[PDB]
Amino acid sequence: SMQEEDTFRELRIFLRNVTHRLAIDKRFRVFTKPVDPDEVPDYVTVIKQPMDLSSVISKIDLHKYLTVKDYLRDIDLICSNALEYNPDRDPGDRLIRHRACALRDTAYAIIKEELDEDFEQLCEEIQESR
Ligand SMILES: COC(=O)c1cc(N)cc(-c2c(C)noc2C)c1
Ligand SMILES: [Cl-]
Repeated sequence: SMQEEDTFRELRIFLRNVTHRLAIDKRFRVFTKPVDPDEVPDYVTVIKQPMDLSSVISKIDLHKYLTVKDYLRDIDLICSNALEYNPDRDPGDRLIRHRACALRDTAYAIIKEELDEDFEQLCEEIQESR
């Protein structure tokens, strides 16, 4: 219905705002664009599903997220990819892992504070009905 399309449009608006707030945070700069193959050529061979915040914005706009849970799966993938690819003890790896965990935790905390659980539930029920 038009009511349902309005619900998904509101979801997109909400997700874009959250993603923008993550993307402008200087700690998360490394997650704002895909990893550069020129710089890291083995990335695309090791990490099977690359994800970054620009790709997340693209996916919102393509209506790929019908629930906050679908969205958080991609935030989680940004984080898990960084933990997997940078697992070492050295400071460079430890810094990126800390930032990756912060990205994930920040996204979850924004959603916890600002998403009404009944709004998420409605999205889930519309999605499940399709
Ligand atoms: C576009 O992404 C970057 O600018 C960038 C920069 C650094 N220093 C590391 C990484 C990176 C990520 C994210 N995951 O593994 C590496 C290496 C990406
Ligand atoms: Cl830095």
